[PDB]
Amino acid sequence: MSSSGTSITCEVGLQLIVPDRAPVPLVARLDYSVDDPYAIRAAFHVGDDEPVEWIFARELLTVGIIRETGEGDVRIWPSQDGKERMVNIALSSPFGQARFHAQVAPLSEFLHRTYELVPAGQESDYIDIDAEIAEHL
Amino acid sequence: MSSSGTSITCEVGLQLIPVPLVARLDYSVDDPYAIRAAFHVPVEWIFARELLTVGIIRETGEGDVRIWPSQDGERMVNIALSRFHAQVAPLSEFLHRTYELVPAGQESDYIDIDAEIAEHL
Amino acid sequence: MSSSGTSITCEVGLQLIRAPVPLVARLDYSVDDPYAIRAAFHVGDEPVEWIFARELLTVGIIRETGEGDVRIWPSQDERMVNIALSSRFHAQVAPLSEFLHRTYELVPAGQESDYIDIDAEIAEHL
Repeated sequence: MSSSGTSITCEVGLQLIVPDRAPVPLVARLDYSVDDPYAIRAAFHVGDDEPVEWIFARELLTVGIIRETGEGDVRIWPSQDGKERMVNIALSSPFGQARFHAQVAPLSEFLHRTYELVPAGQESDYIDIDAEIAEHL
Repeated sequence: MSSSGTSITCEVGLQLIPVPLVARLDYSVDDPYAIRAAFHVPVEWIFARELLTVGIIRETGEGDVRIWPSQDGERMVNIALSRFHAQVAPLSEFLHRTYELVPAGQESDYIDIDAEIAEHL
Repeated sequence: MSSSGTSITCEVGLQLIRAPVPLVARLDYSVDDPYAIRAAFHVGDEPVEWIFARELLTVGIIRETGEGDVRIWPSQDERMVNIALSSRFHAQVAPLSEFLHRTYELVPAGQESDYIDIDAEIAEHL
């Protein structure tokens, strides 16, 4: 039963794949907080850029490494690069989907660490604590 | 507010960021993950109960909804569908009542009952 | 405990509610994505796939509910279910209900966690 404050962060190498253009490398900051136990925040930025932050369900990324899935405008699916296992994340927009491309190992490792803090199915405990703090604040 | 054992409803003072307005929140065990809010200037928003519980403590969001806390010296909650401003005390009390009917993590039982009803129509 | 590959599919008659236009939708559920249901259909316009929470459909057959853009609610005609994404489908409950029952037989409501744990475990060994 981890402390109410616990949180983890890492950085992951990514590529922005654009239809009629070459790939653009970029680093994404992933983080997970036990106070928001169903979520993963991801801050993407290109080169010397201030980030834009996406927030989505942790389970969507766990499932998306294994099979094509999605929620609303987010869409995640796996892929191969010969032997190398990849995961693809896309934001849907009428103005054309943009697409991220990353290797599985680092995302998997990060997710494994999040599950060590809060195992799948025990998120409730942390929701209860959040509710309890609010009920005294 | 008022509780029936099956459904709960309350009214909460809000501001559209300022213009004051009253919102009607309600929760029903037959939709155990959801909270419905109804505004006036009527329009109904429906979102995950957990999103509001988490949003009182820290910035979070789902799709177009974004919820985050703030200070007025008084603890506030901000909801912003792609900007509402309200006191935490009333929302917290309402959420506590919903958790008394259906504790976090036991929503499944009520989903099972909804499925059981449907299998016979 | 069903195996990691288990999946079910069915076809369901639908109407897009102008004049009503009949169309067939392909629903499928996979234990690897235990909270989700996929919906795929076409008119004429190449196919399009929607993905939503299983529980949203189970709840929507009983009462008005929604998540983000999706909105599901029941109605009378024969018992009907109405689904309405934004940027209106009309179907009988019997077939959806039977399909949802089959999905709960594979993965009961509340045991999705086990299948998430397997998905994590596979990734961890890739």
